[PDB]
Amino acid sequence: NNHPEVKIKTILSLFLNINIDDFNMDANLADAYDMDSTELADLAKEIEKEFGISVTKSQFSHWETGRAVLDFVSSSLND
Repeated sequence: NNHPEVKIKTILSLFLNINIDDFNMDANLADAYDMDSTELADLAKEIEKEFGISVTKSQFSHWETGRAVLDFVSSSLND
């Protein structure tokens, strides 16, 4: 539940096959890391598994950057 930035940075780095200290949390995922629709859906399934939360397609469509994923997950865990 705590240090959620480091966990999300780690998850996104592993998912996108990027070195952890090369990952930019404020970069557009589609532009910086060539994220497509299929991958974003797959990322959501990993987030669901790793944190034990639910994610609709409407919710994860707004995951434009790593920071959007972080802030969604943080508020989802507070609920």
